[PDB]
Amino acid sequence: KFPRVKNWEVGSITYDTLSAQAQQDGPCTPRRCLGSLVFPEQLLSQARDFINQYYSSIKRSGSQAHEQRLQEVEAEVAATGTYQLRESELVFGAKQAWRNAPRCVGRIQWGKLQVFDARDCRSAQEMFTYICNHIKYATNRGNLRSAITVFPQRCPGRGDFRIWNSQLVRYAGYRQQDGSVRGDPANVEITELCIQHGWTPGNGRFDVLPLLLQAPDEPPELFLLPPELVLEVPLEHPTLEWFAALGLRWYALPAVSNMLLEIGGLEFPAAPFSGWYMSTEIGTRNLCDPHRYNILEDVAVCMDLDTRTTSSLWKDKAAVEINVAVLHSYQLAKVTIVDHHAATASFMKHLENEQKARGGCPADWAWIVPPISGSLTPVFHQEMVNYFLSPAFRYQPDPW
Amino acid sequence: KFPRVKNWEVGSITYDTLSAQAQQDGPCTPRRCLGSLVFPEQLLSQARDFINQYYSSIKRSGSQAHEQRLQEVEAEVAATGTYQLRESELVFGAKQAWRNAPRCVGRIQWGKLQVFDARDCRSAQEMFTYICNHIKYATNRGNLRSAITVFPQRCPGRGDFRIWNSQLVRYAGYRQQDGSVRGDPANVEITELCIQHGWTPGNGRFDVLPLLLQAPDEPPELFLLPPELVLEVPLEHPTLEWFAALGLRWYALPAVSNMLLEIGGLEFPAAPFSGWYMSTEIGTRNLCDPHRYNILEDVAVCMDLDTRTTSSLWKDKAAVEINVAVLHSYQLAKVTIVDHHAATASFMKHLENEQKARGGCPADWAWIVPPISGSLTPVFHQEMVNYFLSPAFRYQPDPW
Ligand code: HEM
Ligand code: HEM
Ligand SMILES: O=[N+]([O-])c1ccc2[nH]ncc2c1
Ligand SMILES: O=[N+]([O-])c1ccc2[nH]ncc2c1
Ligand SMILES: [Zn+2]
Repeated sequence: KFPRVKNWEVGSITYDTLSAQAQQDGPCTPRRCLGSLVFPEQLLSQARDFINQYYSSIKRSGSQAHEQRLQEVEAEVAATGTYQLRESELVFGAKQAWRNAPRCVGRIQWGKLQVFDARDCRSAQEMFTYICNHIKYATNRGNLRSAITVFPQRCPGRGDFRIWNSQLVRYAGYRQQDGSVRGDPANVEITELCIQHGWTPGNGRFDVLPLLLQAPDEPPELFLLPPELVLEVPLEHPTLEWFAALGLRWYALPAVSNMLLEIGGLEFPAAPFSGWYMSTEIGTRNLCDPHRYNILEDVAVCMDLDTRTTSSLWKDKAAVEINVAVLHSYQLAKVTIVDHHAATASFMKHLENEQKARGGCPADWAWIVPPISGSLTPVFHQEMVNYFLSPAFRYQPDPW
Repeated sequence: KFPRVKNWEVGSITYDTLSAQAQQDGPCTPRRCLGSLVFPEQLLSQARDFINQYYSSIKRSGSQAHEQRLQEVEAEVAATGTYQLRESELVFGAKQAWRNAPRCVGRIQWGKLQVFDARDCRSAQEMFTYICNHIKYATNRGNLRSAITVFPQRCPGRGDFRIWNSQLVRYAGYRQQDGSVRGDPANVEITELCIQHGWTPGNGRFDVLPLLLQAPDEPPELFLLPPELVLEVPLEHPTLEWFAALGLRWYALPAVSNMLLEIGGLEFPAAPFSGWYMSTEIGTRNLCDPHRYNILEDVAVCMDLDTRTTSSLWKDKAAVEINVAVLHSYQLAKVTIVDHHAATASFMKHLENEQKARGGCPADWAWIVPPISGSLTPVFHQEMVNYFLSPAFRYQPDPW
């Protein structure tokens, strides 16, 4: 009854006993697999399970304190339809959410997460202050530290706190008259929203977007991150001298801000989190995706490669050097970064740790395997089981 | 409801309506996805469906001929417990089996498959002759032609025709006394079986294995493939002059021979098929997999790369040149080969053709996306739906 999981490189076998405890249902059915696709009593049920997880984590399950807590949660929901998490439970829940994220390859670090409690936040201005403090702590002058800031939970009588931006730091995307885009094409919508809301735009390829912050039942407010808080890295190549002349750069801090944090049935629509970059996301996805900066052809031409035929593998060669540049540049500027080989190796260790700890680990193979050199990394040869566990980070509709 | 399928590079959307016709069930459930895992009345229902597919294909569904055929099959099953396919149906069925294979990126050529009827095969010796003929026809001195040879179907009260080898052409794998393996580690088991049956083993890294052919209720017979029949390609690099000295080589013809062909409830345990190679399978998987030839480090050392740290991307760089070597060598030897960029590009066209033809296309994302430079290809950005349609090629247990 338990899924057999095999590693085809070494031949080792394991059984996922944790999958049987999946709290929610995925998109797949026996008739067809949809794994490649990107996207009252129910509250109490999830609440009780979470409390059980918490007390089990501190080795006090079945204790008087455990039973008391279960009764309090039940009492609060009966009277208000919701409940208040204790500080220690929020911290525990935030870590479990990261731990449970199937698409995250950096989970070996799940236990080291700084949790900022912003549940007392009352306005967009205070939300901005909290965000700036998160960025400063997380950036730590280049020695990045994982962190999450949790804003007030969704509740019955009012709207939600929301960060409109997809990440705390993103580059603007300006649609040009000729039909092209200057900057990040992925950010055209949010850029136009900022402009619509009062922001006079810049005209560069790497303009840091302002934050569009939303307090309950109020229109979003624009806030500009002090440049001194946004650490960036100029891109250069160790041997290709002309690379530095391209004027490319990227930001140090990858901070997702559009996901919803779910803990024991409670929902936190605004809870930005951050870690550090795995080089392929910048070097391969952000810079080489055809619908992103799309610099592959230009770099190849500068490398004097034959772009006439696909068989010369000019695309592969250019992509590799761009990734080399990203890694070399971050190391030079002393900003935390991890290559795909080192990251996937650490994930294999994580799988081992979790097998012993909980008898399995929800993992999304398509997202775990890096965008380049897939089969050269250990995770490629590792079968995985994908399932939804709670606490969890979930996608949610854009506020507009 | 029909699954909504999106391409994230372009933004186009389609609905897979074909998946509702999935005759068999997969390993996934709403509880968990297992997409990354490698592995009388019922006969009539499958037979009728297939016959219906056949008459629909020639635009004569509902005809007297269609009805007479359905009745003919029913009568044959009532009298013998099984039935026989007409030659035209066999051809159609084999082509559909390829068309329906979710893990095959080369399906745009499905309609051009050349099907050879070997159902009159009486012995292992006749089987060998059929196999040699297939090899000569398919290899065609380098100008490869897709083809399949179908041997007698499985029937009650009689053993099965089986080809013990996984492919018609495989390199021996010799386990050395010191624990290492000389040759292809993937072929250790079959090599030892060939030795046990009377084969005099060689001692090279690229020794073409003999065929272990099984006739109904007979022990497997050993057969040596005439060397002039096995076209091979010596590997060299266009700029790295020392690459040729490594003495690497690979065969021209990729001919899978251990899969079972299922058509309308009938099973053909022996039905070897072949096409032509996509470069990454040789350059990345066969030569660079840790559990295969594992030549990555040796090549990186010869390239004078810093193998001390992972961040220099020495593995990625070596892997790219190995793939360049494969492509260059096959093109030089004038043997059909397709790079991963051209292959994935053609698959996107195949998906387009299929959407219009059948309203969908069963595809396994994890297998369609190449082992290197995934995101650099269009298929990476394409959501897919995986399901089992029949006719089909299925895995089957080893005869031993
Ligand atoms: C510490 C370093 C970390 C590394 C190297 C890492 C790396 C990654 C990578 C490679 C992905 C896929 C990114 C993409 O394709 O967009 C990812 C996804 C994800 N990560 Fe991690 N991560 C780290 C920290 C964190 C932290 C601190 C959290 C949460 C507290 C987290 C939560 C997630 C989630 C929820 C996803 C899925 C995002 C989605 O579905 O779009 N990660 N991470
Ligand atoms: C014409 C050129 C062809 C190309 C470039 C091609 C390419 C591929 C590739 C890259 C794979 C997956 C990787 C692997 O082999 O392990 C594959 C799998 C497969 N191909 Fe194709 N193929 C071709 C022709 C054919 C033909 C003629 C048939 C059958 C009539 C076929 C049947 C299959 C099947 C059933 C699989 C799944 C194999 C498995 O599960 O291990 N292919 N092919
Ligand atoms: O999702 N994330 O927060 C996240 C964290 C770290 C990362 N490195 N590279 C991509 C990436 C994404
Ligand atoms: O399935 N096949 O016969 C087949 C055909 C062509 C191929 N290229 N690379 C792998 C591969 C497999
Ligand atoms: Zn699935």
